Amino acid sequence: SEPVTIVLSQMGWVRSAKGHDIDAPGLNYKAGDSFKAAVKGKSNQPVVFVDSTGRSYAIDPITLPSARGQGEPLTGKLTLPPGATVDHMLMESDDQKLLMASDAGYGFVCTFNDLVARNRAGKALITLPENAHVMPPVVIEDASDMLLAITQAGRMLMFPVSDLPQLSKGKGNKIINIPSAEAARGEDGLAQLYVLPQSTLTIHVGKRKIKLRPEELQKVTGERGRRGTLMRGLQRIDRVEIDSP
Repeated sequence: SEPVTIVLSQMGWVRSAKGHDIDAPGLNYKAGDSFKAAVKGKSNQPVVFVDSTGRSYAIDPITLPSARGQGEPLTGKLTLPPGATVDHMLMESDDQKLLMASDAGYGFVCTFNDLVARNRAGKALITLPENAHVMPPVVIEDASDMLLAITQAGRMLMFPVSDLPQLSKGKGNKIINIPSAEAARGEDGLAQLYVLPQSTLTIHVGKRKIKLRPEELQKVTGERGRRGTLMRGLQRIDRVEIDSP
């Protein structure tokens, strides 16, 4: 057991660097490639990847190349579905709670252990509806945190993340109501999904700005699976700043 940092590149190449202090964007990349993400942990814990089809895969860091060199392709280690990409990387304690979801507005709470699939083809973790995509997984820091969902149409819904049932896999249960045919057409969908503590969100769309303190977020609180509250002009969000005590 020794501290490691796993570094993922834009082209899907990985390596395991010794220590937690490395300059990951400053590493050597192959021509046309560059930094995407880094996670940290211990050499005796798995690193997990989630692909664009909702499958998860675990790799033992001891099998990965070191910081020197340009890494090695994930396609040499994982059996990805045709056209799938590796979009997300996690390294957490076995029992760490996570929020998994699709942009059709369905999801579930699980633990990191539920993502750990050491076989080459990994595990079907989240089932995606027609033309749906995986949301970025969210590490749940406190069980009493609030889930905040914002749709492509500009509706917002907030409720305690404990309200969302825990599962080990599947489609999940409804987070926010988005009509399924509309989602399959790409006409609406879950655009942003957060787990927040007394947080404030500042959201920009071009030169328009809205600031939502706890007072304002109380106003979009509602029951899980409701359609949420429409905010005029809250479409094509391009900047979000979350200040979370």
